[PDB]
Amino acid sequence: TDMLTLTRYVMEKGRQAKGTGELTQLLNSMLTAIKAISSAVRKAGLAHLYGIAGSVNVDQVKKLDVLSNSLVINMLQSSYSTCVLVSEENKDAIITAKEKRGKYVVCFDPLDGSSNIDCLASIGTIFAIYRKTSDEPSEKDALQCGRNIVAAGYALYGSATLVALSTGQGVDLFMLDPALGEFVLVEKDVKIKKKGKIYSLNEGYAKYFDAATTEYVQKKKFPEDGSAPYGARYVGSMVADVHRTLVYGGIFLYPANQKSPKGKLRLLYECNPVAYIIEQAGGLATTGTQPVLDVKPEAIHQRVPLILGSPEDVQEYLTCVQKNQA
Amino acid sequence: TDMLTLTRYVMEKGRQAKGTGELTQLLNSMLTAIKAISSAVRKAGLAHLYGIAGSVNVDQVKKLDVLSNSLVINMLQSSYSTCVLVSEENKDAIITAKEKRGKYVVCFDPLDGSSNIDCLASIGTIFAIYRKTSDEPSEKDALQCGRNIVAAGYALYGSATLVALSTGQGVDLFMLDPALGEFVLVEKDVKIKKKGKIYSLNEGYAKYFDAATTEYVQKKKFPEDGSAPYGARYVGSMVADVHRTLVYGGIFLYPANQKSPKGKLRLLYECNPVAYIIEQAGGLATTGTQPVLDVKPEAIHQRVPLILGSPEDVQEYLTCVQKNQA
Amino acid sequence: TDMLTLTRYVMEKGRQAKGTGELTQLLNSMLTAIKAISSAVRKAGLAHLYGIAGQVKKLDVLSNSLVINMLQSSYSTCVLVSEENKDAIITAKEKRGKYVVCFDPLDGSSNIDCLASIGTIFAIYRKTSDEPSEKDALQCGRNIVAAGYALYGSATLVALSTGQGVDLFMLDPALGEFVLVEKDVKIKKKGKIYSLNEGYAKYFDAATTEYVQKKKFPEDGSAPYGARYVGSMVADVHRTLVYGGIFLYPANQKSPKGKLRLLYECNPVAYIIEQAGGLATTGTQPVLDVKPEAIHQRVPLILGSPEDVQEYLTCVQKNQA
Amino acid sequence: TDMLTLTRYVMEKGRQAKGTGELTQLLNSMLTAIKAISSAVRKAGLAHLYGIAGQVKKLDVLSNSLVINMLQSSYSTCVLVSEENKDAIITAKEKRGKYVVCFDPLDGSSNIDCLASIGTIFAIYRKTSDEPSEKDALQCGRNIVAAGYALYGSATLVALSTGQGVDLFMLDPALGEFVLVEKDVKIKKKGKIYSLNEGYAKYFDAATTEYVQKKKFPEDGSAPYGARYVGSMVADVHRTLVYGGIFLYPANQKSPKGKLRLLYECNPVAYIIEQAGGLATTGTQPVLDVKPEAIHQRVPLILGSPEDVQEYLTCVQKNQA
Ligand SMILES: Nc1ncnc2c1ncn2[C@@H]1O[C@H](COP(=O)(O)O)[C@@H](O)[C@H]1O
Ligand SMILES: Nc1ncnc2c1ncn2[C@@H]1O[C@H](COP(=O)(O)O)[C@@H](O)[C@H]1O
Ligand SMILES: Nc1ncnc2c1ncn2[C@@H]1O[C@H](COP(=O)(O)O)[C@@H](O)[C@H]1O
Ligand SMILES: Nc1ncnc2c1ncn2[C@@H]1O[C@H](COP(=O)(O)O)[C@@H](O)[C@H]1O
Repeated sequence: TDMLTLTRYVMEKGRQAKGTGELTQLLNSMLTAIKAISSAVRKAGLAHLYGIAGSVNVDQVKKLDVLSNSLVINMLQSSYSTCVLVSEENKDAIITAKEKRGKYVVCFDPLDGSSNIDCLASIGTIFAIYRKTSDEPSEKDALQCGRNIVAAGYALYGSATLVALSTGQGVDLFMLDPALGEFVLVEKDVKIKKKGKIYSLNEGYAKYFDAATTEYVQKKKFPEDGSAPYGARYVGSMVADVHRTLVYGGIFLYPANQKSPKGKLRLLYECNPVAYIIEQAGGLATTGTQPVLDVKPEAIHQRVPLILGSPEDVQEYLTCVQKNQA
Repeated sequence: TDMLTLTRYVMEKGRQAKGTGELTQLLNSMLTAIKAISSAVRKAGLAHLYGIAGSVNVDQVKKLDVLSNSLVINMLQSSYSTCVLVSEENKDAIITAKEKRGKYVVCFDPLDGSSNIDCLASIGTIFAIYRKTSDEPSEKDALQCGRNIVAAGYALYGSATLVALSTGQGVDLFMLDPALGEFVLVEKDVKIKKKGKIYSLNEGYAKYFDAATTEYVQKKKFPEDGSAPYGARYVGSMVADVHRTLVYGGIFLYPANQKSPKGKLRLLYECNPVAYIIEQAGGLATTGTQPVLDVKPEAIHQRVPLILGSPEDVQEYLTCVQKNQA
Repeated sequence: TDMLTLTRYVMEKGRQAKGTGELTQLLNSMLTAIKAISSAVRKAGLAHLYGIAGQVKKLDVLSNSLVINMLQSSYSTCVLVSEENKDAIITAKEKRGKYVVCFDPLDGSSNIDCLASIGTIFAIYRKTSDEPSEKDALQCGRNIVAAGYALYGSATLVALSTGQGVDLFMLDPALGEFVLVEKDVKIKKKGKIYSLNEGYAKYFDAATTEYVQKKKFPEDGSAPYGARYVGSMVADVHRTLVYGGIFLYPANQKSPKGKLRLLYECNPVAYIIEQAGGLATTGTQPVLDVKPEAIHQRVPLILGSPEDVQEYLTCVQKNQA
Repeated sequence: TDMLTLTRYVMEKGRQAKGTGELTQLLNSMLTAIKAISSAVRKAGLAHLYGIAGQVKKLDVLSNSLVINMLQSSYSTCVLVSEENKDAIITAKEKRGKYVVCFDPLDGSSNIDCLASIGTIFAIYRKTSDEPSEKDALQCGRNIVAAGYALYGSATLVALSTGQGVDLFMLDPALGEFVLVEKDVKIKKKGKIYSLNEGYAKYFDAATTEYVQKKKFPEDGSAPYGARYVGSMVADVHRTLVYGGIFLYPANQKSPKGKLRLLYECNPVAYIIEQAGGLATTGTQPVLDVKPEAIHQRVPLILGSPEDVQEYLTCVQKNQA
């Protein structure tokens, strides 16, 4: 719009929706936590850890995970908009104190890729928000199909910090201006290319691939249609790879394999949110046998296979799947 | 040391070397340009481009390349330490005005990976410094073998901003604390693992690989020794992939292939600097037929094949090479 | 209370007010302008001005353009008055909302060179009436819906009131958000600091002369008051709020109407100081009861702890004839 | 001149001086402390203090620890005197170098609450002699090798002299480097602003009373001087440098030795103002000629444009008997 900033944009979307402001507050809270995480990821205050004032305290990765988790939980609970939270970092669902209870359920991965931090890989934060439809709040309120998402997004802490957000009317991209302290709208209603020229998976699991994955990858490298082989990219940090898929097209895959027969990536707070973003941008996201968003979750840390991206590429993959299962 | 900051560390290394301060000034200048580039890469002032004060000006990639190039050139020339500069962004060598001429030659890539910027991939800045040994300065002073490097390094603008620097006594790592505006020493005398478990190349050129590359990659995925296959990673941004190789071990490759018979990566300002860092950290860097640092440059934008990393992995690759050439 | 950030706090107050979001958006817009201004004032990007890649007037103009743009693009405004513009700015019809904003985008900027604390001051009115015009900005201060100031001092602070007291927020530049640091601040009943430019002593009226005399030479055995005068209105007004005492820029022979501007300096700070339980007077009338005649009108200003202002007013009334 | 950044500028001056790098490292250490302090003063990380993840005394202590640590770890120092420490701090023998540094790490911090401009002040001496001790910090100001101040105002600025005039640098927080903004600054011969706390009028000596009278009521038909008093020494001293005039904290009946501290407030600013072509006096003696008796000794301070200080001194000499 003319709204420029994420704060004004979200407020205005909430006015158009005729919201009571409960979701707008939840979204403000999440975005504030994301700003705080960006600052920490970029290492503001590092000199103090290394003894600049005479005090040396040097698991850094574990600390940043705890801090990022603590930022998101405290910001969300203090919004007065939540009843249940599921975090990648916590074994059990976290039930909001009765005094601060609202309507919404949030599933999130506060710092995805933090294992990679030591090599300074792009990392990110992923979230999905549901309405508690349902008696007293419990983990069951977080076990809703991805079709029920009200809002979802991710933050990528890369060369710059970016947020992808959808509330159901397409995908909008915002970049953090650190001099201002605000996210700025840079692309409205982003759409993925119908077909790409990049494929993204860990080919070190080639020995463990099903026949479908083997066939598909072989055709990316050795096409049978006279075209140039696809380029390969795999950062190993899910948000970086998914975001590149969104902006450049192509396909990203973490399929089941012999060692991970149900996949690796987590349904509630990795795969559902990114599937929603990708579908909202005109792409496809599949387990290989059904849309990610149609999977009925059985457990809050359930794993699923994930294949997503440009619709023509995901279709070509699904073709290999059907053919090799027949 | 106790030096804590890069500024004090470099000064003190220059006092121990008994330098006149000319190289210390050159290094201060480069690091200042790197700080300025980090700020721009992270998008400080973006809101002003998008019309916050009423003024909208929205090729952004080309601009950031020009700015990064302009930062490095002006900072280096104004140091009074340089006579010749070679930049990735300029066709010809840039000869320093006589009034500002010093002793050193600098080869640099001011913003490597900038093509990827739109997907927020990690990007970096790479440099190598030589002494003009040699009549009037010309591009010939930049055509020295990598064995003649006096200092070299890279900046990685990733989840945080980091500098790897060597002046010939090993590799030291520094992280930018943005709240302070200084680089902080985080690891002194870093050494690469003797053997890793990650291989990093673009397997989309598989159709174009020589027999050696094909054999090596097949053995990473299908080992013949009872071990687990290697993991694959390839960001497609050279500094990100090289830095991960340094900190985690393994191998990174951009070999010659049918479409790029001399390689893709540039000898003077990509491959020489990273080969020097990697060798200073106890690794190996080869063209496949000789050490990168022994290649005698013929032209300032010459390409070379590059294979580098943990010594046992690079040896295993060189074995495939020798065997398949025999 | 739990809300922590100014964005959440303002939003929650709007929800409590049962607002449509129009004022909330306007406040969000102003606060974004203020963050942009703080960054420029602290000199972000200065190295680029000094040729790394090969003016007080410019910063005045930038700050003015920041505020005008953010406010117009809120869709919440119909009329703006700026210190920097001769005439009122009437918002394009497509972007029109119901609020009128009077502001000084960078107060104190003539003294930028000495790095003195400087600030941004604003007051918001609901338009009453009829096609928009200057007259819509000529409401008395009693009609203010919201007002506040940003001080760019050792840290950046905002003081804001929407009619329920004064709240103080500090910018955390690492987060890029204002954090609530004090709720419902109250000025001391009586302070121990007086603040005016005594370099105009030669031109003071008798009441002012008498009052300053009493501060330095008290007759009741109390310690004399300390003196402070930064010469930057927001810094002096803010110090008076937090420490107490009195701030004065009265009329003098050389400035017979006073110096400070009613619409976008005096009314806003008066509103804050009264919301905090202080007094704000021209020496004739409460500031907030002055009926404005012109958009750049000047008035005298005496404000602060109520007991100190009442003393001043006793001196004025006494010397009247 | 071409050097742009303070780090390059200081390094180049050390190369011109044919230094071994010891002083350069010390300056680098101090400037790093100052950047760390500016960031804390602007309240980076405040949201974490207010519970986002679930004190003026603390900032005094942090600033003090920043400076002590950076200076000790330079390997350039043998003795430090801080405003914050009773006793001199003797550097561990392993880290000892030849310089003695007297500093106020956060001057003005008692008034942090009102967000007043505040600063950091330092002076550096070469040790003369013999095992290190307090006595090594009791050199007169004439022996200063380098001195300066950081002002944390609307922007962060450093004023530095190493004996060749005064240079001014501004922090670009986007780059994290100080940028040269003025070389070899010279104070005006005569200014138009006087700066003191006239709340002590009741306790002034006759010379001070007479002088202030002349500023407000000149007898030669000139306009009276304007008054400014921030109450923060670095802000008032810096304004006097850039705009001219006079700054006074003389002895009075209540503070008979004066208030400001010789080693780490008065000597450093005197050194800067004299290097800029101004005067700095106790009213008895130039500050820089005072032979210090004790590390926390107090002295009167009058400084600024030379023509204005000489007028003050004429008033002092005149009223002596
Ligand atoms: N800021 C917003 N942006 C987009 N949709 C919104 C917003 N606020 C509310 N909505 C929609 O309105 C519904 C109810 O809002 P609420 O009353 O805030 O719970 C949400 O569940 C959304 O579907
Ligand atoms: N800051 C430094 N760190 C490491 N080595 C240095 C430094 N300064 C100088 N040297 C070494 O001393 C040589 C001459 O220094 P220069 O007189 O500064 O040209 C360099 O070419 C280096 O080999
Ligand atoms: N964010 C807010 N904080 C405090 N009061 C508000 C807020 N928003 C609205 N109000 C009150 O409700 C009125 C109507 O708001 P609006 O419907 O946005 O024009 C305003 O003029 C205020 O008096
Ligand atoms: N960075 C510098 N800037 C200006 N003068 C300096 C600098 N470094 C050293 N000097 C002068 O040379 C002397 C010796 O320096 P040093 O050898 O480092 O102790 C100092 O006491 C100064 O008078």
